[PDB]
Amino acid sequence: AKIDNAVLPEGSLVLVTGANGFVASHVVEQLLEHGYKVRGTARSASKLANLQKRWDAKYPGRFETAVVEDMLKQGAYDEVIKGAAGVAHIASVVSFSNKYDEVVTPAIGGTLNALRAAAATPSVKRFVLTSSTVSALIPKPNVEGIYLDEKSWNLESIDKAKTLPESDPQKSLWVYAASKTEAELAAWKFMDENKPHFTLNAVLPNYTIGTIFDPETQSGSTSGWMMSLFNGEVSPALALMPPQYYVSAVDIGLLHLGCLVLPQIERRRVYGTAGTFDWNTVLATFRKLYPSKTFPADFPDQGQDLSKFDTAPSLEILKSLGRPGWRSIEESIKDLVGSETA
Ligand SMILES: *O[C]1[C]([O])[C]([C]OP([O])(=O)O=P([O])([O])O[C][C]2O[C]([N+]3=[C]C(C([N])=O)=[C][C]=[C]3)[C]([O])[C]2[O])O[C]1N1[C]=NC2=C1N=[C]N=C2[N]
Repeated sequence: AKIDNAVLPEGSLVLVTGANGFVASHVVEQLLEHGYKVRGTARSASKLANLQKRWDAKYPGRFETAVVEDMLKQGAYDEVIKGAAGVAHIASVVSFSNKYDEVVTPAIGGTLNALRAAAATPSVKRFVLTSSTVSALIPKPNVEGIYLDEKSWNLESIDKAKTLPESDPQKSLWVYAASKTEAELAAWKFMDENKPHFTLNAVLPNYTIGTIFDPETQSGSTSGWMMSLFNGEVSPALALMPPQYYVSAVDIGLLHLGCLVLPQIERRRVYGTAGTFDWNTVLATFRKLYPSKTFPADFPDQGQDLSKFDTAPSLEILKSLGRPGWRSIEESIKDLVGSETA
């Protein structure tokens, strides 16, 4: 098909964990769009019901719901991984609890449980892990000299995630960062120690903006929080998010696809970082898309993100898939909130 020399044959089955999630649903969408069959897991079939209906209508018989109530359970993937040529492990703890135990441990456990299943399944040749830019750093507004590459690790989050008092408003963020960081480190360590017969790549998105396919049963994650602002809600949690990088949900789906099928992408940490933004650029975009609508006034200046990311593999993947360059923030936000038109 489109993808020449794809490592996974046309129509191959890909297992996507936590398929009812926001980012995962976009990864599924892109896989289906490219002719691959997908078996997506969710803690309940009901959680995927609306998305199943969407995909059955758009991609008849290409998506299959698979129930995995406990992603940490021994043998959890024995049945659903059968025949899969690729695996995309996307599910992770996003409760933003300040409890290191309820976030970090399960994050690592879920990651290794999926990796072990893949290692035990000869048919699996490619594995893509959804990490995050927080596995490299927590944004530091107005700070110069920050360049993140594939060797950048958020080592400071591991210590802060358990040294910071619960009163620090960034506590849960550091715990989440430690969970992502330790989970990804564990994945690469597993690869180097066990040397399984599949290739691993990780996608590290920053703030993912895009269409929430199932508003009914999808909270939306990052995009859901942005939608709440669109609807006029200004939550303090929103203030716990500093200026950083955005990335289109469409592009994140494409990066996962590239990691699963492009031959030139192996053992890479692919940054999903299109450009910088802050809540005021978001509000500005809202006002541009809906000139007649009332929106909250600008937030106080929160500085700007002066960091830079090594996006070489990301750009290589996008170009190889025929969608070169990053989708703009205006188009990304429009994918989420639409525009004033008729
Ligand atoms: O169930 C659940 C779901 O499926 C998931 C989640 O989803 P949400 O919430 O939507 O979120 P998200 O975001 O999509 O997530 C996914 C992934 O990705 C990542 N990231 C993201 C981003 C943005 N968005 O922007 C960036 C970066 C990165 C994260 O981290 C993750 O990994 O999941 C699931 N879960 C939860 N919890 C749990 C689960 N499963 C199972 N178990 C448990 N515990």
